[PDB]
Amino acid sequence: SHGLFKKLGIPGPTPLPFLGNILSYHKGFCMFDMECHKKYGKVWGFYDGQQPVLAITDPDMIKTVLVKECYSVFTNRRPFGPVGFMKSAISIAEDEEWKRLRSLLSPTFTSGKLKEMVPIIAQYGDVLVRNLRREAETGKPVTLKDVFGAYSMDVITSTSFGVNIDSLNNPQDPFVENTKKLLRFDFLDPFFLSITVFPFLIPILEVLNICVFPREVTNFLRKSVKRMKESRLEDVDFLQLMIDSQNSKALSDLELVAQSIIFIFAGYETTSSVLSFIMYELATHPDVQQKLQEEIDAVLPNKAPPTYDTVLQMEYLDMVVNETLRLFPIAMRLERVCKKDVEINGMFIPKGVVVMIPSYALHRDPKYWTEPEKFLPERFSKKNKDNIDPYIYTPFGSGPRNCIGMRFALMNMKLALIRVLQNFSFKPCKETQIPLKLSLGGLLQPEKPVVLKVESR
Amino acid sequence: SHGLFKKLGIPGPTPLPFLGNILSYHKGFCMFDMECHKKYGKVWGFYDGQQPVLAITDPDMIKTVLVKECYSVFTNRRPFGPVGFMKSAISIAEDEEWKRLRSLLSPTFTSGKLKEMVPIIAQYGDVLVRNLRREAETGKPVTLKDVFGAYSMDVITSTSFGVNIDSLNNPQDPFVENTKKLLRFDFLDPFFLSITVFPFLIPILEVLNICVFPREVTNFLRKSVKRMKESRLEDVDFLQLMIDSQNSKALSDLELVAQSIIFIFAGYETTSSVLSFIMYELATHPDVQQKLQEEIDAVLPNKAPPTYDTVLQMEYLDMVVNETLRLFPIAMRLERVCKKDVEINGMFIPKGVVVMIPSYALHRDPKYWTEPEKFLPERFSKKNKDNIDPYIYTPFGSGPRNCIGMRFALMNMKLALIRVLQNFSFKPCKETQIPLKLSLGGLLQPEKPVVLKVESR
Ligand code: HEM
Ligand code: HEM
Repeated sequence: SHGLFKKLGIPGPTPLPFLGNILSYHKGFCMFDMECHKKYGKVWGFYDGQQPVLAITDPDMIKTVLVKECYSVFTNRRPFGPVGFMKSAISIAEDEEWKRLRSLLSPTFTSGKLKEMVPIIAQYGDVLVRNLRREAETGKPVTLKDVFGAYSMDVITSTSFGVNIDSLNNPQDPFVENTKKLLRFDFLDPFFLSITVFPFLIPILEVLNICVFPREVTNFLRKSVKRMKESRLEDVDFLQLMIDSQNSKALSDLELVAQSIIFIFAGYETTSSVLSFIMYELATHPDVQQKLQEEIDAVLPNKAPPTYDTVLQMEYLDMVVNETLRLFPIAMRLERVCKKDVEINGMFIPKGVVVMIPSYALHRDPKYWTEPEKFLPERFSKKNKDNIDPYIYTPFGSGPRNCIGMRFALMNMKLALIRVLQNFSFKPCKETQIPLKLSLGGLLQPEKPVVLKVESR
Repeated sequence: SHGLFKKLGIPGPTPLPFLGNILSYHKGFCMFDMECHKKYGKVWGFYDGQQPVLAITDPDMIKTVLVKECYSVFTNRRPFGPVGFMKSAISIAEDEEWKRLRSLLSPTFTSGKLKEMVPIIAQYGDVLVRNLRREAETGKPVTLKDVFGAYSMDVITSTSFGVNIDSLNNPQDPFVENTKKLLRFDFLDPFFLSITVFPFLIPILEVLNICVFPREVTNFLRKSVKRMKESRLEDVDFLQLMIDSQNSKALSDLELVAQSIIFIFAGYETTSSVLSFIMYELATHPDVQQKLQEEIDAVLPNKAPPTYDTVLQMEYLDMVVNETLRLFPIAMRLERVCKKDVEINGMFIPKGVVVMIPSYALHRDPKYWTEPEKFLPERFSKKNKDNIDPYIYTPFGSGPRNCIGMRFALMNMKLALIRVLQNFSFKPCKETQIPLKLSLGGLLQPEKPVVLKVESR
């Protein structure tokens, strides 16, 4: 397998027996992709164990992969380990099963449904603010991941199940204790590297019902969901939307639970992390934070509560969120498996190769962005935004298999930022890491938790 | 596991995850051991996958391992893969099972038994000579491994089973076709490297009856042996010695067959290879070849047939054989597993570590041998031989688990050399590789087969 890119005349780091190139992950995924881009140019290939991965950076080729040939050739992501029934989660499902699930779930994420969820989201912005004020009146530095983590979970439990908890102050509530375990996978941890080198072990793990999603958590949520369903049946959240959908091919009961679980997984740590990065940037660029506070006060005088429509009115807020996601595209990479031999944009790609789009590297490419390391919201101004290629800037992916939750996530984050910035200004501590450094693990996160001073307005 | 030698303050090449140091075998075992000895000194540690291996070179420590603490601590070699019933072969057996087998088999290899086998061995020296003469009368270069391979097999089939074949001229005889498959393992081949990196797969292979000894061969020999046994029962070879032994704890029928098979394995390619190296050295040092021919003619005038006692009379023959085995110790390394935490000669060795004695590296160590790359039989002269440390010079190992076949092998080789040198002189071709280069694989063998001109005396 390790002779593939050599045979195709594609450059890339020379692989080692068994390992491929995984030893080059010692400084994390993003540094690897940046260094490869710099060394090899527009396309390169490497090996995750024995799995060939072809990295592409030409926006035309990216469009072909993510959009034009999504259904025919590049439909699925790569398998990553033993998943049991979570096989049915839309992010893991393949081919026609995926296409069916995306159809069934698409109406659930429309703006019309989002707009109806906003009062629920807004409520926990109030909770977030009350909790923040408690920490602002006692001038103690605040750990963002903790406070935005609780916010993220509060929005999840209410908008997905109508479970209303102040999780920051109720950490040992059984529901919170279980859902909080649905964190992102670290694909550079020993287990996932071992599976990468020994992928032939995954069926053995599956037959023994060993799953990368914690069984006690999925068991808890399966029986919780069944309780909720039959209390509702009979006598605004994602559960009810899905319950209504299978009220017709329609969603299996097991499929329903898989989606409830994956939505938590998809939105919990992702939202929290992006909010922490945004607040870090605002704290370290006071002028941006002030300008944003000025916009919010203009659109919503007298600390008026945010609404769906007023959120969409805030252009500078949009610019700040988009520029943070340029710097910190937490997915790092996008991937699709090539399901058949194809030739796209003049290049032959063999069946079975994983095609990868290195979002982080492209987001920080000097050839596409002036001073790419700098936080500059004007990049996304109404004037400049037309000049941004949607296949270079891909924090939510692109095409039919992009982030189905993108509108919700953006609304969720913006509602939080508005409420928080109406009430507080955030400033650096001396224990604030400046400049922020990224972890060298398999997740895009700060090396040390972001800690900030919170001051009442 | 990879932090062990670091923790003990023992030097050695820094291992890679999963692989340990096996990528350093790319130029073979012997080059690796030479380079480590040079770089790290008297002791060093490395990792075969996750298995720690401690290399030692102090003759006092070597004596402790191979002799003093053989029974208590360093009894067994390391496991190497799926072996099925060949588990019972004496070279593979462990602990009390080994100790029992060595006891049962020891009387079989006494000089008294050897002396009785010599007329049988001698017969195939005559066959070897007749076959060589056929190739000498038609001045075609001879490939040593082919001619000494056939000799080695002829001696094996007759001295182990009383099966009398001219294998050179009967290659498609079913017995020869099967026994010829019992070649030495190449532990650097893809299968054995894979097992080294994935040793957790060996039990899976065992439960499926996948064995590194070819099943069709062992099946053939098992049923051949059973035929022979019951033709002999009722109505001088190793089989009869073993048959007599179980005529008493006594050797199982399955144990008996395991030994018959392992003796072929142990003696077939080993004898052939050493004979080829010796003839290479004689051909490239005509003065040595002549002196040896002079000794043989003195001891056995008029091409007198060699006998057990006249062979032992030939001191220069002994020197030539011993010096070739110094240059080419085909086992390369000796190994023992440490079965309990011990401290020997001031050094702590943890349970489970493989202790390795790098025979090849010590045989070519400039600090023990003047001009170690040169073929100099006088090293082993009656005068100089006292100065040779038996823990530095170890072509047949040392101690209670040394080569049980050593006397036989030496007699076998000497009888062949005598008969051959009485009749022929061996000279280089232009297709003779000079200087000889060694293979970079996992076996100590010439890079290209040794080919020589054979001239009738
Ligand atoms: C700031 C927060 C988030 C970011 C940055 C983000 C980013 C992404 C990215 C990059 C992908 C891969 C798209 C591709 O491969 O082209 C993805 C997929 C997905 N995301 Fe999000 N996401 C976020 C929040 C959410 C939320 C709140 C949900 C709620 C349901 C969600 C649900 C999903 C699902 C289900 C997929 C797989 C879609 C499919 O395979 O059909 N994500 N997300
Ligand atoms: C020139 C030819 C040969 C050489 C260089 C050679 C070398 C060796 C070496 C280095 C060992 C390991 C000793 C140790 O670990 O200390 C060994 C073991 C052994 N050899 Fe030989 N050998 C040769 C021929 C033979 C022959 C003809 C036989 C016939 C039976 C034989 C049978 C064995 C057996 C059974 C063992 C394992 C002993 C035990 O574990 O108790 N070898 N040999």
